[PDB]
Amino acid sequence: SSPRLFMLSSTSSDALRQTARQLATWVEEHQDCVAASDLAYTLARGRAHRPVRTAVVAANLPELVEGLREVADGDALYDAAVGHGDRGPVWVFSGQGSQWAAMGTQLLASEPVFAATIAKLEPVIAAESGFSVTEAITAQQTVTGIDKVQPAVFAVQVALAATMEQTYGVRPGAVVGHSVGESAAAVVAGALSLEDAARVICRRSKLMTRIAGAGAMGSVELPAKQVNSELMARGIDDVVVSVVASPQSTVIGGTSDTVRDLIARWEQRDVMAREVAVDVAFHSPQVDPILDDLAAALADIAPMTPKVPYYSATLFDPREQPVCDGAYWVDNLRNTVQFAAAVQAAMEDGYRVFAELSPHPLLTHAVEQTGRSLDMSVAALAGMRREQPLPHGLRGLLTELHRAGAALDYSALYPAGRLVDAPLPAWG
Repeated sequence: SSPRLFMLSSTSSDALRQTARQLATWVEEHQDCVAASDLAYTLARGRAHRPVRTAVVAANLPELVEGLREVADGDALYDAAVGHGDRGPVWVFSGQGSQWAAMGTQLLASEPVFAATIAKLEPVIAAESGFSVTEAITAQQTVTGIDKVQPAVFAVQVALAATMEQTYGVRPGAVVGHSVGESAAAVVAGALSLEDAARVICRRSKLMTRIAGAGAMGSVELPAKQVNSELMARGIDDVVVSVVASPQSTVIGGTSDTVRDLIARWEQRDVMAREVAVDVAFHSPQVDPILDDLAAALADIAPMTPKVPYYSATLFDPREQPVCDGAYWVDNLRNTVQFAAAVQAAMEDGYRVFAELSPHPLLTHAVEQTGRSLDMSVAALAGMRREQPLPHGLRGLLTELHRAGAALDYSALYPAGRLVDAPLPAWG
């Protein structure tokens, strides 16, 4: 008598409501004869999912009739799936800045695979960085200090991915990382072992404590070519383009005073500009002092050939396969994050469903902007949000991935049951 996920789909919002009404009448008439588990199994594994999808959560059949009649009697607009169930989702791993107080507490309790992944990482992060990652992600106050934030966010990122694959049967179609997000992207793509990637993130963030407070970063709603023309024109040498987020968005990095002055100036011209909370100006010459030490610390990291398509934001061709050695991690920290090019390559290759596996979404609008420039209908989802209750763990993200059209293994969530005589809607 536990709550179950009942999938419902059709060809339009009106047809989906007619389908909901038809199913509610059937469930109402046969509730004494049908097991909720069999009906959920039948709707997920015995039905071809149509473009306009939804799902009703219910613990009993009369609760499902109420949920279905709520859908049927409503006037909601149901967006159609953008993926065709042929490719898995593209996991997007953002950099730092997404952290929030006790971000890992609900998932440690509700998702056993999240807890088992944090358990694997716990001794590695303790040996490398000298702290408990479990205390960090469950503390009443947000994790602070670059040496604590980077391993804590990486741990949430990889534990989210492992949960999605092991518990929900969502194998990624591809991965895309943004700045330090590439550490989790490399584990998930099989370019690094979980332990080696933790060593990479721990060693890089310890060295970065030496350059804490060296600069600032800022977002601007201008294309990078335009931003660079403005910096050269103004004779600015202490600030550079650090991230190329989208065709219409750029992140600059450099000295604190000049970055703040550039944001204030863009605001005064009615150009949307924001300071990004970061003490270190990453992907700029501010990180130069640390790079020789980083290369030496990562000399014994053993890279592997990625098993999943990996779209690099470090390399000058995103389609190129990374050799995730110490040189790669030095270039990842110093080079401009070509995130827009990586997302563009994945979209050109046919990927339409993107899901950000991070404590809070930092790149969902960047993904949408790239899609819009390509005239593509894409979905940019968020794995979790700051202070969002997750009572049924990541089951909601599984629902949003299904609604969007991502390819997944329905046998992970609906392993067994009997196919029932539920209605089959003819044209649509």
